[PDB]
Amino acid sequence: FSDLKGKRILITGSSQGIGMATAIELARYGAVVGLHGRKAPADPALLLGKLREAGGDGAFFRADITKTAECQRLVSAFVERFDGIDVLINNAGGLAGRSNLENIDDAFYDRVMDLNGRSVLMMTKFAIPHLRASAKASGTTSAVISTGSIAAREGGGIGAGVYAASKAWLHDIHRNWVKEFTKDSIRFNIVAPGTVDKTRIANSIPMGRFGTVQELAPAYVFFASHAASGYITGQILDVNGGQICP
Amino acid sequence: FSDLKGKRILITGSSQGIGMATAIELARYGAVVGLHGRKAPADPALLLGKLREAGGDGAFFRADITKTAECQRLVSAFVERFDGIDVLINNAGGLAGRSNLENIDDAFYDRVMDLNGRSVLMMTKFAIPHLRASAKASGTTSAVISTGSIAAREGGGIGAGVYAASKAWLHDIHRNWVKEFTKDSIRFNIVAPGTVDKTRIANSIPMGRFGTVQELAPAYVFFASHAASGYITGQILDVNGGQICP
Amino acid sequence: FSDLKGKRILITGSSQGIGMATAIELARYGAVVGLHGRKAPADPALLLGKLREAGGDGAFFRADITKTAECQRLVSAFVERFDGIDVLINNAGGLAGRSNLENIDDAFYDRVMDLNGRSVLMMTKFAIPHLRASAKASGTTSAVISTGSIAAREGGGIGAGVYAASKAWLHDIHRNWVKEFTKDSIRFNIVAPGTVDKTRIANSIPMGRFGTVQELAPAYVFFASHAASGYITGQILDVNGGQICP
Amino acid sequence: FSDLKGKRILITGSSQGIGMATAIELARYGAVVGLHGRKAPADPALLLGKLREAGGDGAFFRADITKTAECQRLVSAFVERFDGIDVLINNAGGLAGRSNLENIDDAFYDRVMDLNGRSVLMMTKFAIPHLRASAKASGTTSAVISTGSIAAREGGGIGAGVYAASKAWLHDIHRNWVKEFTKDSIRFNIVAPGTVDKTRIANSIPMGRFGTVQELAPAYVFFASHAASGYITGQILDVNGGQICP
Repeated sequence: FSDLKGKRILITGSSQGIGMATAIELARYGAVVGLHGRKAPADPALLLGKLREAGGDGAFFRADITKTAECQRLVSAFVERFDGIDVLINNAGGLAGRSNLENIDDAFYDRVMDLNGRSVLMMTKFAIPHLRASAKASGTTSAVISTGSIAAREGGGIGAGVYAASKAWLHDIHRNWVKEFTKDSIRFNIVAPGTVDKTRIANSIPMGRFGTVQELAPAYVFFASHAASGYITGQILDVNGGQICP
Repeated sequence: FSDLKGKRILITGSSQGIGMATAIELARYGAVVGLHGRKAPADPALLLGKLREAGGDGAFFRADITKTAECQRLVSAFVERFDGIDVLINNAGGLAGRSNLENIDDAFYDRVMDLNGRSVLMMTKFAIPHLRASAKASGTTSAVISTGSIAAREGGGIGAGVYAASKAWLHDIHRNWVKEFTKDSIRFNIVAPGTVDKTRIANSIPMGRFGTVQELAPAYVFFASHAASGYITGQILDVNGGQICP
Repeated sequence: FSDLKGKRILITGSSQGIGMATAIELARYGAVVGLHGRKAPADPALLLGKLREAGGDGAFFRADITKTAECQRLVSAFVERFDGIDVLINNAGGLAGRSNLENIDDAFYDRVMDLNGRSVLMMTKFAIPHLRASAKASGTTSAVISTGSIAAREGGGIGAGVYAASKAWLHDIHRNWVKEFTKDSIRFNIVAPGTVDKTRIANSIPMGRFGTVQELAPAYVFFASHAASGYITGQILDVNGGQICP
Repeated sequence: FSDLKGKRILITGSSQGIGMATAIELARYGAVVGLHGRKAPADPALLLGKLREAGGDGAFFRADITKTAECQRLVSAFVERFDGIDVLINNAGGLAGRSNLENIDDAFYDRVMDLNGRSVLMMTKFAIPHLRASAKASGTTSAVISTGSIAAREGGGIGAGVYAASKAWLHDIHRNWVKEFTKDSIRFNIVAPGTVDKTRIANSIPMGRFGTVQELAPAYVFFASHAASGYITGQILDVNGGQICP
């Protein structure tokens, strides 16, 4: 992973959780990381301090990338600030609350797919020419990595149906992007967390516990590094303590 | 399949292609079929004539079910006309044209996902209480069947990314619906066509040719019938001449 | 399914359970069925009486098809008796008892793999030329259908590892056979039961109960019939009450 | 991966190809590696010299682990020599030549499953108590990693049917082992190479070329390291240039 030194990595929803853990872990290899927050309260100085104290650098960016404009805003700021992108990590998403099918309306359906689908489509669309440029300059590969989900495979919980589907949406659009963009030397891969932090849900996990964010980050590092994963595209790595074994 | 006589079957996008072929075949068992057309020119008298000549009955409905209103209209009409519903077949959808990722805008994205995601979510949502009632009265199961795609599994063609992803979305949301609604004795299953109606796309199909709509219809009949598929839910049957073997 | 009248259908492990239920249901369409028993006690006259009373015909054969010789015997008898073969149903198999990994020896390993792998490989191998001939004369397709398992996908129960793996083996070898033999107009498809006939294993099934053999039979009929499934090959239909949703 | 220093890693079929590349890559982190050869000619001094010059250590062992005895022999020698196992890498296997189904006999079927199935079952069986011991001592996890195949998923090429199936056999037995042995803190994961080193087969690979062995090794390192993959079990990582995107 020494190839990560100086690599410019924009990570959505990275102000907390899996995104922040990944940011820090990438920072240990000397990456330059664009941290980003939607609405969750946050402390940019603290967060960028951990990156720097870890051996890296970066900046903080704010955007409600449920909207397309917000998504081109984010990508723009990153690019002004660091003059390009080597790795895009689509990590922003989440439940947007739970509804049974019969209480789902347009608002809800749209909130979920904006947060999970549109965001990723547009975040990735705008990056592409910069991702292309950087692979062309390095003569290696640049990378996209998105956060998928166990729920992509087995339907998710009751009330999370549209969220679950949006992750399947993501798992499959990556496959499409492998066809369009492999000739641009851009890779696409997914990390699919299971349960990450009830005692019933644990029973269903062979390892008997929820994951920590620290346990999720290395898979992203792996997919981020051309040295490690240069012949790997179109894949999903499920990180779940055995909870599902596809 | 004698259990199909008199069953009330709403089929979206059934004015032609797969959906019409299915309608006819169900009509051979004496089903009562709601036929539906969105944009395409059609001849209701001709189409309903085939159903009746096949041994069934039905009616024809018009709706641009890319909109939720349109979707609640359709269901309502069907239910007025036949006083309920034993089977819903979500067959409406399609490419909505092709775009490379970089030319995808909010319009295109939303045109694909409305035709493929929203339609099916809302069509299915409004049906549920009636599906529930019908299973409650029969003491067996009612059914949902949707048209999936080979593209749901392997990414689709170049420019078809959003459409392909929307089919994965559907394949996975069904798994959610099994969790919410199996308690209501409603089943959910998919038929996933491959190539249906170039001469290099044939090379990829072990059977060496595209499918015909007649070859797709029986799989729907199968999923429609409690006698045949009463212990089957949460499944996909791929009908593709060997093109993909999951 | 009227296309099944007179079709000659060899079904392994058909003296009871799923295979016998299938035999009867095929017999309802006027199939001619070769029934087969390995070890279990059985009553040929009773069993063949059911086929005939259902509207079909058949004969009964005895073979311990864990051995290749036994497998060539069975096929030969069937072919003498009915002068050929339109459908082979590989249904013989099963646990052969349970062992934790550490107690597995060459005997146990070989008893499981002979019952589940070798049987199916050789049963199917010896059938091929006749299956080929029958498709050649009909100008349609002949068929192989094998009994898979939920355990093929998710590992099986503790002590059942080798059995579970042998079903994955079968699921995948079918995909190979599609490549070799689609040119011969032979189709290959699987039915994968879940739990079929504790009260916590029910909790894992959305439909809340085990399947019955009657509920498994129709899926075989479906795959047996060129009229129904002529463009379908390389597939698995899982029949499990929602227990797994691939 | 600094956690790999001093870790004792027995790698079957490691005298050449993927196994040797992995051995060397693990040696860069200071692992102690048991190299092993079946029958392929080899140069132990040269091979162990690369490990040592890479920063590691190890030994060389010879065994025709197509036989169970040979498999307990191998495990024994490793264990005498290094006093236990932290990671078992089941990499031995391969085509054993090609046969069409109709020319497959017992010899062939058995040669293939001995090489690909029995070897792995027994290699792993004998390691378990030592794998268990070492996780218990470290209070982390010990690991098994096997070499799977793209052919496990899509049937393999004509003539390689039994080989392809044996890899599916392996992919699924791992799932079983996750159920039996997670409570022993032993992980199980797979690396599934695609094509690794005709110009037709390249056309089917998005990256347009075969993999090199150097490109396969990092995935094994990743699965070998508790630090990197401690919450990861029951998984397959496909390393194939996009050739299949499960």
